[PDB]
Amino acid sequence: MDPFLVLLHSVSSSLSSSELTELKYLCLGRVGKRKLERVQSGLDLFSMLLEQNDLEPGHTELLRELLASLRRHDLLRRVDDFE
Repeated sequence: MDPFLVLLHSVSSSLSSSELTELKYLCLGRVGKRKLERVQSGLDLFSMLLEQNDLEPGHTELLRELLASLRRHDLLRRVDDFE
């Protein structure tokens, strides 16, 4: 049970290696380096942060914040929606 988790599995396909490469660079130091080593597509990094960091059914200012630096709009609208 986690509407937001399902929202990360869908938006993950709309990120591609391009958006994953951006949030990954900013993650180097912000979230950690070992976290990116385990990541592979996108839902992986969203599963660790949601586990314990700054992600929840109604609290994702950290992840959405990175999307703000990327200057996105469709990804920030869906994520911010479930938030």
